[PDB]
Amino acid sequence: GSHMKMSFRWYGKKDPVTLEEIKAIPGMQGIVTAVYDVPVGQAWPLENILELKKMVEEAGLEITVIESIPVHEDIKQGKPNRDALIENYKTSIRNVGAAGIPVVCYNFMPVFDWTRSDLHHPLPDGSTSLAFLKSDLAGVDPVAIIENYRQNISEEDLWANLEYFIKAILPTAEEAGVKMAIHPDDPPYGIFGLPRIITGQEAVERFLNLYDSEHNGITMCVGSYASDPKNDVLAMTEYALKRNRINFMHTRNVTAGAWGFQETAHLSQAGDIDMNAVVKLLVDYDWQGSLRPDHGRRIWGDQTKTPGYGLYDRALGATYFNGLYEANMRAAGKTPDFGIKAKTVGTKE
Amino acid sequence: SHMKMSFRWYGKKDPVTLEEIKAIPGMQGIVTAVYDVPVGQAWPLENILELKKMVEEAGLEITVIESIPVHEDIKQGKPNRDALIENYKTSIRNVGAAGIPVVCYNFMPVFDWTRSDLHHPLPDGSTSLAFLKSDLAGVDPSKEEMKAIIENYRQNISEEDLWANLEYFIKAILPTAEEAGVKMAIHPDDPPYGIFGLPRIITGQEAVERFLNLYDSEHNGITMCVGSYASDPKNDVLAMTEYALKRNRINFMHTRNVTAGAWGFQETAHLSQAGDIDMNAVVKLLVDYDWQGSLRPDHGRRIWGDQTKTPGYGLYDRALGATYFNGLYEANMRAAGKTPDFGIKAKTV
Ligand SMILES: O=C(O)[C@@H](O)[C@@H](O)[C@H](O)[C@H](O)CO
Ligand SMILES: [Mn+2]
Ligand SMILES: [Mn+2]
Repeated sequence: GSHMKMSFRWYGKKDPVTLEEIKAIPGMQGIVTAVYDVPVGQAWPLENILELKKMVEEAGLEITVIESIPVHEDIKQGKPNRDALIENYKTSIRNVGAAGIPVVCYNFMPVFDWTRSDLHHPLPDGSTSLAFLKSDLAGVDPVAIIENYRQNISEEDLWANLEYFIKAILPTAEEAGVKMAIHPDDPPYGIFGLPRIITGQEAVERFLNLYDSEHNGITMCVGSYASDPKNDVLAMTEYALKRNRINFMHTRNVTAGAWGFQETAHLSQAGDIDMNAVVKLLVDYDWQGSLRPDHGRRIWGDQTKTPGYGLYDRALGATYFNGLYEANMRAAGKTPDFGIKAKTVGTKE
Repeated sequence: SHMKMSFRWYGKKDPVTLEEIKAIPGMQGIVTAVYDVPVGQAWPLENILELKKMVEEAGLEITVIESIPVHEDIKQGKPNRDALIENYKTSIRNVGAAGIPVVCYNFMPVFDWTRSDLHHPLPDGSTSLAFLKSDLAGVDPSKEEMKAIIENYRQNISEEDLWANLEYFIKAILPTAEEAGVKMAIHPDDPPYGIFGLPRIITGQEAVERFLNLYDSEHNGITMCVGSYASDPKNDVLAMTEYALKRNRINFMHTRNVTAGAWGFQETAHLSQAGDIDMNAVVKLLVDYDWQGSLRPDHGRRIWGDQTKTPGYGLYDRALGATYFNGLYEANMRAAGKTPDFGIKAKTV
């Protein structure tokens, strides 16, 4: 049965938005966060991880996803030395497994985690948001590694590098107790001369096939994949569900076609994704994991300076998904849960 | 078959801007009222346009006038009523001369609402309005004029008397409302039982039935505030909601979540498993019965440093409700065979 834990990303002590605040989003169960005091490829110690946990539980919550142990460019290049970095990932995994966290989320995106033309792009309703102006500055160098990718590393070269990678980490992930969740390349296509392999359905099916385990899975970022219209999320979500290989939902909305993409409000009809259908699937498949609103719009006074990661609209997403999940569960002859235990503190009957 | 997603606005003085109100996903209509005429007087169209001009420029549309206050001299049956009904006449007529289809209101002695506590702590760390019966036992409620108005209702105004004065007032203003467009929507009393020796008569199913019948006509209806009525456990809001949908008698939906008992009542997150109301059912009914009016997530908790000192009118949890309802509607619409719809026109500028 669907134990779908609603979640929020939180960057720790240094976040604009606080734990207490997140706590006040009704239905909110999980925290999604990362150890930030240790260089990429370098290995997370148990104590950085136990210090996040200690805090998160202190504010009546639990870390459901560790979002991103950063995958070092050397591994992404497949340079001779990677085994060194790779082992640090194993210690990271292990120690996550040692803090009682079920799911680590990563990406094998060379150089560019995301590409964003406009951080302040207007929208019909008056909000600004993130968009991908396919024309604007794009198709031009963003002023060593890049030319290595540009020149030698092919998609299949990157594929094999990735095969290498996860073939080395999994038996570890399996003994730690941690399911791996690859986050699609964002945008779901190669640009800037660099390769992006993790592009859609066939990519997932080769990916999933690299190591055949529930521990080896995807973070179904339905908004990322979908921002190239060539790929189709419902059947993509559906497929992974079918095979039992989603260990993390991101669930944000974005609008697109052959012109490029813009991020928008979460609500099904402010963009190309029918979000109802996405979750209705999570219902029918009794799916079990954490979904985050993930990215919002800047609305109201949101002084959150960092890009798409302010509290307000993200929280708006979340109760919208609460409403979606609430609904379909009953509609399914089921009873949805949000981890709520007390209604009151100090009356009841 | 479409419910318009609405939100209440206290006029020019509202610390919550229309831009912020416009910022909510799927938000459409505006719920507001005049503030510059003393009480039982006229409402010049000019005052209502001076507020409608401010609004449709900002993207929004008056879908209800939330409250022209019926004078006490009216409810009290005092002789001087006819003139103060003559000025409630104009109000009624002038409003329907500005496209606005619905006017909400109440017939409640002495106070529009009561609460023992304007900041009661909830389990998720936030604070919401509450009526704790016991904390308000040891209270004796112009000022002398109050000590006078209260004394009258206590001694010489029975329940039947208050029904009396409601009918006289109702068969007065109903023609005024039908010759204007305006559909009339009564707010149940809050709490939906008598307190401080004072009578209430808009309390439950039994009473809704008598009300409708006072004047059998579609522009003679109610505001279905599931929250007010569910503060009393003996009430069954699901059946109440259905009953009135059948008679075409719901002219506006408030949609607020409470928890309750013999102890009294506390307000909570709009989400169902936080309080005592199965919200999904209530919107489901709204979808089974092709309901055409507008719904307002009512009151919200005091979340996220929100510095609004007004009952439950802050922006955030009021807005978090909105989007929860956005989810529940849509989600249900698609299980029915219906296509939802919000304020959505152009996904992108
Ligand atoms: O039933 C109630 O008390 C609510 O509908 C409030 O909207 C009320 O009318 C006041 O405006 C809240 O202070
Ligand atoms: Mn994402
Ligand atoms: Mn109300």
